[PDB]
Amino acid sequence: TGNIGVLVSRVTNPFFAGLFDAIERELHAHGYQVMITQTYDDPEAEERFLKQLKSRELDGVILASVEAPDRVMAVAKAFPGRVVVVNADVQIPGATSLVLPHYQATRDALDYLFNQGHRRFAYVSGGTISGAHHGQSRTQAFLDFMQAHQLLVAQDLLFGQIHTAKEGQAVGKQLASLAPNVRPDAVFTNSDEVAVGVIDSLLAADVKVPDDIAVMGYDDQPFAPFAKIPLTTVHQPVASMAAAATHELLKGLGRQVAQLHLSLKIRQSA
Amino acid sequence: TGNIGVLVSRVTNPFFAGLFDAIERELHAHGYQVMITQTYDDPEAEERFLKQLKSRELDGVILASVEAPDRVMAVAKAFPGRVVVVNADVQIPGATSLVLPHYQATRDALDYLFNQGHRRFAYVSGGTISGAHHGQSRTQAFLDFMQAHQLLVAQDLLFGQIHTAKEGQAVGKQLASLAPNVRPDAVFTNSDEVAVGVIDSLLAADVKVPDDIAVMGYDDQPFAPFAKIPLTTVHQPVASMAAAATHELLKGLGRQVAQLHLSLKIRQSA
Ligand SMILES: OC[C@H]1O[C@H](O)[C@H](O)[C@@H](O)[C@@H]1O
Ligand SMILES: OC[C@H]1O[C@H](O)[C@H](O)[C@@H](O)[C@@H]1O
Ligand code: NA
Ligand code: NA
Repeated sequence: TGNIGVLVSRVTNPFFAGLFDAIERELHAHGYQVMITQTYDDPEAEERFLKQLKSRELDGVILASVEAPDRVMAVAKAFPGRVVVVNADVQIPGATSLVLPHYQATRDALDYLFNQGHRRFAYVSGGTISGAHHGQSRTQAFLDFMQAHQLLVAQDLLFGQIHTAKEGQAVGKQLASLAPNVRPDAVFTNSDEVAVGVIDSLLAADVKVPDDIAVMGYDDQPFAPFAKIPLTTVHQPVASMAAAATHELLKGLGRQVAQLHLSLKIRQSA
Repeated sequence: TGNIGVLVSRVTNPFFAGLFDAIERELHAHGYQVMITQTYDDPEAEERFLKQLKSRELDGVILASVEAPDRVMAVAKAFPGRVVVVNADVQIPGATSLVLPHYQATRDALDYLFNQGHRRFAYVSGGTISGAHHGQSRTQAFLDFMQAHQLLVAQDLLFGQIHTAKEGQAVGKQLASLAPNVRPDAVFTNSDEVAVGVIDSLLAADVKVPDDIAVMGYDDQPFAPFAKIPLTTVHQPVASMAAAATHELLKGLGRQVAQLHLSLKIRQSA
């Protein structure tokens, strides 16, 4: 039982830190040493990481972020059993791949919001909304939801490449600046980090959350229940997906014998 | 420019995630691939990590946590220039070692608290307070502070091996249960994660923060300003220490030519 690598976009995303920790504690119990690398969505960083498996510095890898599916596929095909993909919204031929139903969860969270009476929506993504991006199952869910309710998408309430709390503060400060009649009723943040920042800037401006603007998180990160306005959010089953990924890897490695729900978490912010 | 390892106790500690990120972005700019491993304070995990340098799978290492100084020293002496230690409250012969003045910062934060009128103190540590532990410069500062003001240490208000928000919730629930006359006036948490959990349980019990119990954080983690009661805390200079550590490593590697304050951050919780 040797070295395993985990690949994520950003370790300071508490979702990824928590996924890594759950994977690492189980793999460690099985005798492996686990290391994490972050890409910041750079395909070159993904390539470089995969060279560690190609050169057999690692026995196996778990990818929780994917930039170049075709590159990952070629590695997986060359290293059968040694590449596992988890929660990257992609199935990679040659790699056991776990996909969670983010389109469904996003539609369900948006329906929740519509059912509370919200009609003017702001939508935030970590990707560039106009092109292919991380989180596009969610962007499609958003567009399908708006179409299903014949709601006009306001382009001025779409925010792309927003990842951190500090970026969310800037979004929230802009939304708080808006006249009541053009301000959104609700913000779909795609991230609890972003949500905390959005909410902080709204409250700084005496904008009421949720009464003036409801804020929907994503992930149910550790701080979510502890936030100033405890976050309503989409809960990802971090421990369960970690256990699943870990088992798939250990099975592929020949270590283990053969033998995941998103949920809406309602608190105060929406 | 090759592979660098970073060693920390726990990646889900936002202090460590943030330190890693700052190191990694600078090293990445210099052409290195950086990986992080966590120990959960297990000396065997530290040993295993150091084998990666001994076997030259890594070019260099940065340790932000140390379990067995003498073991780290032997490696550093065998691999001159390749082992850097940062913020581990230890100087390791053979490794450039950066120490921050946590005893001073702790005395200063406690003096702050005494000056606000607090007299009955609870003290929380991530270590086992009775023996040698991570954070003992801080424990000594606490005991010296109490002695300097002739304050009796209440053993029942000392909490060891407390690391996470969930553990802090349990501490806070116990403190909130206390009759006003035996309840502390102030809690020194040693961690912003712990502080958020303590405060949440106090507020759940209608204990006022800071009026009934003041809560002092440690680190100034990303969520600190965003907490329900924004944290008064000891700010660690994450970006500066990362840059320093990175430079010391790159100098030792022959890549770079030759060429840190803690501060009290006052917000609302104390
Ligand atoms: O934390 C926000 C998001 O970050 C990453 O994109 C993860 O892959 C996604 O699952 C998570 O929702
Ligand atoms: O996050 C709480 C503490 O965790 C670790 O012990 C770090 O070494 C220390 O610097 C930090 O204050
Ligand atoms: Na409203
Ligand atoms: Na008081």
